Parts: sequence; C-alpha cells; structure tokens
Amino acid sequence: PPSFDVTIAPWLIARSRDVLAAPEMLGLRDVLIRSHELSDVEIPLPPGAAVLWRILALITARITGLDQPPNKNPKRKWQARRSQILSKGRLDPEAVDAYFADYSERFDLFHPERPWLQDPRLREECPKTSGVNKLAWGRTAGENQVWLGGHHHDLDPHPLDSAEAVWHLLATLGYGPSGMCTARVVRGRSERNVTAGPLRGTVSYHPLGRTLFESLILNIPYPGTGAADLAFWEQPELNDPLGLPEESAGLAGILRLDH
DNA sequence: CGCGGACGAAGCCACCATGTGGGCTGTCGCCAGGC
Repeated sequence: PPSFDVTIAPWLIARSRDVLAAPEMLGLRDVLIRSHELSDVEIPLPPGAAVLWRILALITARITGLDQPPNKNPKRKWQARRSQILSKGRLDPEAVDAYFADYSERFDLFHPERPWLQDPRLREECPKTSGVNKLAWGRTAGENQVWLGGHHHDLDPHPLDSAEAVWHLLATLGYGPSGMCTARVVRGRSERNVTAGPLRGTVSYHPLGRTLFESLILNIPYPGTGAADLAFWEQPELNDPLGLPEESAGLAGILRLDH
C-alpha cells in the first residue's frame, strides 16, 4: 500500500550551520530533532513555506508554547518559559516523539482514513477529479492556456513527486482559487462554488535567526488565554461540510489552521 | 431530435534644487644650364 510520512520521508530541504554546501532533504521529525544543527529549512514555493512556517509553529512551538498562560501575568510567564527554552538552545527529542507518538499513525498523507490535511470521504462523492494540474501551482488548469511552465495539455499529465505533491497541497490549503471548483454532492448538496483561501494575496512575515530552533521559538504568536485549541490534523473526527466553522481562541485558530 | 455553441452562476474589497562641448585635408612657374 502507498504510504508517505511527513515525519520520516524526505521532502524538507535543509541547510546546515557549517560548510553551506549540499543541502539534504529530510523529514519533518528529523528537522524537528536536529534544529540547532541546521540554519534553516527551505521550500521552493513561498505559499508552501507560508503555510509551512504556520504548521511548524504549531508543532515544535506548541510543545514549547504550552497552550496555557493562566494567571501569573500570562504574557509575562509565557515570556519566562520562552526565555527558559530559548536559553536551553534546543528541544529534547523525547518530547517530540511524544507529540508524534500521540498521532504517529495519523500523519502519512495517503491514509485510507484520516489523510494529512485532507478529507478521505471526498473520493467517493465527486465524479470528476480536479487533476494534479488543477491542484499544482505554475501548472495549467482546464481552461488555462498552454503557454507557460512547460505545456500541460491535460492529457497524460506527468505526476508530481510525492514530496512535490506535499508542497502544493499545503499551498492550495493556504492560497486557493475561489469560485467554480468541481462540485461534490453531500446528501443532495452540489455547489461548484468555492470561497478563497484565508491568506490569499498577502505577505506573511516570519522572523528568522541564526539557527532553526531560534526561529521556531520566535515564530509563535503569543496565544491569549482562551479555549484550548487543536489543529485540523488534531481534530478527533471530521467536521462535515454543513454547519458552522467553530471559533477557536487557541493559537490553532490564530494560525488559521482550525479548518 | 440531437449536437454544438453561448451564456450564466459566483467570489468578489479603499515652503526651495542644478553645469557641457573638439577630427579632416592638398600644389607648382617655366625653361635653361650646369653638375
């Protein structure tokens, strides 16, 4: 069976502190563990990186951010723990595996159920596949002309590398076109219309440092005190199309990652 | 009656400042004598 894991499979290009020659691609778990070692991890698509730094800020960061500044001058104490871990200069791998451990079997995007940032049921109710060309950026869609980025005629399209596929999926989850995508029925409801992505047409500002760990630490908005939150992949069960997108005072609702 | 073409359905977000230049041409006086 096909399987890919963000934690173990290599997709994230990584640059080391030394030499600055031959960046190697690594998984998400490895980057997390070897963070002080690497200066940065890079994605060729700025949309892909714009959502990427958002999700990476919810993993390493969440564990370090703690999701809980109650009493004690909240802002002051989070900045105190912040100074404490910033002083350590690194994250203990055992707390990473523990986080990964909670949902270790839930990451491999190609999951039959619970695929990464995806809806698995979707396959059954949509008659026409959008196609890779409609998903991937710089790639021509059905109505798009054949002039740029290699010519894709939408007949025998060359498949995206799985690592490549991951970058695109993440971008479309951030930036995404609005109106007239392919309709899927849900108990009688068919509406090809689609609204735009949450950050669409914007510049995301991520502070950097000398090493990875620094940036990841300095990348988390301070979560105000509020309801405990979780991510789309931290959701216990699927949302369903109908109904209200519930609010989320937690930072996962402030990383625009609740839904 | 069937096929092809055209149109429609959204999601849509705003008291006061200016300076540079240089590259192309031709002429007699004629004859005779001496070296």
